[PDB]
Amino acid sequence: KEIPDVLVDPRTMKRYMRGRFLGKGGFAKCYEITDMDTKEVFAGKVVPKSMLPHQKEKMSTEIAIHKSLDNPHVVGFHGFFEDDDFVYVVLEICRRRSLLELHKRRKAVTEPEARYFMRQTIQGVQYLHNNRVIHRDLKLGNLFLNDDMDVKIGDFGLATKIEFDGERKKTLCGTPNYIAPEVLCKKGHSFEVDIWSLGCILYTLLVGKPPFETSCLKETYIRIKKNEYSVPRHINPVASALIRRMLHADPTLRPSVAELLTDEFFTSGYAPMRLPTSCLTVPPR
Ligand SMILES: Nc1ncnc2c1ncn2[C@@H]1O[C@H](COP(=O)(O)OP(=O)(O)O)[C@@H](O)[C@H]1O
Repeated sequence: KEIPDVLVDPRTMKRYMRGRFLGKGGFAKCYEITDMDTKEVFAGKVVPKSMLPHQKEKMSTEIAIHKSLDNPHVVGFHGFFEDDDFVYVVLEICRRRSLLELHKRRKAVTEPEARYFMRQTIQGVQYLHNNRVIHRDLKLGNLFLNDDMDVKIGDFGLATKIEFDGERKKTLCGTPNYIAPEVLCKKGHSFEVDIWSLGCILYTLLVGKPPFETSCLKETYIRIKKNEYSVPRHINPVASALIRRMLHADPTLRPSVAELLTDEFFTSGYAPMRLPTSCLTVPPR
């Protein structure tokens, strides 16, 4: 099979010129796409129908969740369509890869950087929770970056919208390093699983590795359910205090999203409003 050079849909009847390769992942291949008449640039997720009513239901709910979203810290959803072979998701273009690639090249980042990255990310998470959306898959590889180094939360493939007040979800899903203990135990979970994952993100940024990172997958899960981790003594007491709270065994003792923004960690030290593109490879001066 070969993905068409011009992407056309029955609905909008727009044409997208398939350009440069951006990356691949969970049964999807992303390309830089340009509307041939207005010259607007987007990211086009192209997924084969051979990869797909069981898997097709999990994608159609992702689209429905992502479509209803509009926020400066969330990857913009600009439309979806399918021909006879491929499903085309049209997204906001994020040319600065993800926070995972920054992490691999940089290792532990500086304190002001984590303030910037976490703040923008939490502002996105707050928006999601205000609209009753639980992401459930928050990690460095899902926090995308644009040319201005703005964080863009993406991939809502494991996301869920809640309707009634005290709904508790039961699906066991996520990424090993970031999955909340209540999700592994399958007892039931809600909004505070995103706070846990955020705590894993903050730890990883300041320390240089995930808190429950192990060579064995089975061990990692045991560490999480037993709440077995340690923040190194070299980390600022304020940041470690916040990390300990976000990674609490009891979901009800974790800070709310609103409580995160007004934390001492975000109000004490230097918090830059902008980060240069040099942060992708070297520490900022
Ligand atoms: N909105 C986007 N803008 C630019 N590139 C993207 C975007 N979303 C995904 N990509 C590219 O696709 C790769 C994997 O992304 P991911 O979202 O994990 O794939 P999937 O859509 O299968 O979940 C990344 O390396 C990234 O370069």
